[PDB]
Amino acid sequence: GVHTFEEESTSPVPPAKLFKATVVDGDELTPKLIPAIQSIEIVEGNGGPGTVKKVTAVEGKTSYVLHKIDAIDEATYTYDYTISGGTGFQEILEKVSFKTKLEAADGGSKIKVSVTFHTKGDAPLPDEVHQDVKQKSQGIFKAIEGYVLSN
Ligand SMILES: O=S(=O)(O)c1cccc2cccc(Nc3ccccc3)c12
Ligand SMILES: O=S(=O)(O)c1cccc2cccc(Nc3ccccc3)c12
Ligand SMILES: O=S(=O)(O)c1cccc2cccc(Nc3ccccc3)c12
Ligand SMILES: O=S(=O)(O)c1cccc2cccc(Nc3ccccc3)c12
Ligand SMILES: O=S(=O)(O)c1cccc2cccc(Nc3ccccc3)c12
Ligand SMILES: O=S(=O)(O)c1cccc2cccc(Nc3ccccc3)c12
Repeated sequence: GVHTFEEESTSPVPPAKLFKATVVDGDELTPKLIPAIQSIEIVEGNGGPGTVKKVTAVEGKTSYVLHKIDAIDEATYTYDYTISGGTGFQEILEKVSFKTKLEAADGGSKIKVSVTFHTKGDAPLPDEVHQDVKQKSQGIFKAIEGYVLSN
């Protein structure tokens, strides 16, 4: 099954600053801010498209998922990535593809996302899986946003 969700939100942080923290410095900041995330390790690449990362978390059980950069562009505040594989990843998911873009709005940012869940089999995406992936996505982003506001 393919399950696509599009949403907009806002931040009081302007986009160059918010993009730098969430995307350019996201690999170093995320484990500093989210206690459960132990490490973000680059498996392949340079931080450009095609870069593969291993994200390790404690959910006392340690597990991991893999991220791939699909697109990244500082001038357009664009970051598209796919989460797939690993011991930490929901059994029912093949992958989740994220497309994220910021734009300047009202001294802060507008945030535009598209999230595509790919499930095994032909059943609806379970509400619990949608809720869990949205809560993790929001939690990381909002923890980084709070850190920027506190600096
Ligand atoms: O971490 S390891 O235990 O080898 C490992 C264990 C299990 C699955 C892995 C998948 C991709 C990369 C790894 N290692 C990796 C390679 C380069 C940098 C960081 C991690 C994986
Ligand atoms: O070999 S590694 O260098 O970690 C490695 C390097 C690059 C990519 C990898 C992907 C999956 C597993 C690995 N390692 C692995 C870990 C434990 C058992 C078997 C393989 C990967
Ligand atoms: O990769 S993260 O950026 O943390 C992440 C970000 C956004 C959504 C995620 C959904 C499932 C698992 C993740 N990580 C995870 C990693 C290791 C173990 C268990 C879950 C998600
Ligand atoms: O088969 S999965 O269940 O995803 C899986 C489960 C557990 C550990 C995995 C480690 C590396 C790649 C996988 N799959 C993969 C292969 C290519 C791209 C992305 C992920 C792993
Ligand atoms: O939740 S939102 O406010 O759109 C959101 C806010 C801020 C950052 C986000 C990053 C990735 C995905 C989101 N949304 C999303 C939508 C559906 C499923 C999973 C994540 C993000
Ligand atoms: O700390 S846990 O939730 O265990 C966690 C476990 C594994 C992976 C996680 C990835 C992102 C955010 C988390 N925490 C989080 C914190 C507050 C709100 C939303 C998500 C992750």
